[PDB]
Amino acid sequence: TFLDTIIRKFQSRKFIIANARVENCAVIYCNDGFCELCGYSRAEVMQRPCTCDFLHGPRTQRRAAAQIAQALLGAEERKVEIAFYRKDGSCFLCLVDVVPVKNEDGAVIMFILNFEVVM
Repeated sequence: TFLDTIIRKFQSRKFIIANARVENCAVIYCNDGFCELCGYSRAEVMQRPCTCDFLHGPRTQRRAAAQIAQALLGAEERKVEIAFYRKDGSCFLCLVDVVPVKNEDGAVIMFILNFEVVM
């Protein structure tokens, strides 16, 4: 469990960790700050694609979602601003920070995604 080593990254941080070795980059961890941010519980978040489609609503731009998808096929850190929706229906502007995690060979094996509310 080196995932716990990564989990060590955990001040009001809101992030998820994704398994890049399955086709949809399923969520294999989400911290309490993230669940609290979006109003969904850990159980409602786990195993979903890390694109967080479940946070999509009317104001979510196709283009911003597309940037995140492209990032998840790359190997560089990327920052995308996107409109997300909490479980209660409220919309928050979000800066998503996609961070690739690599192995000794330099292959991407995970992503960490951090989320920050934007004004």
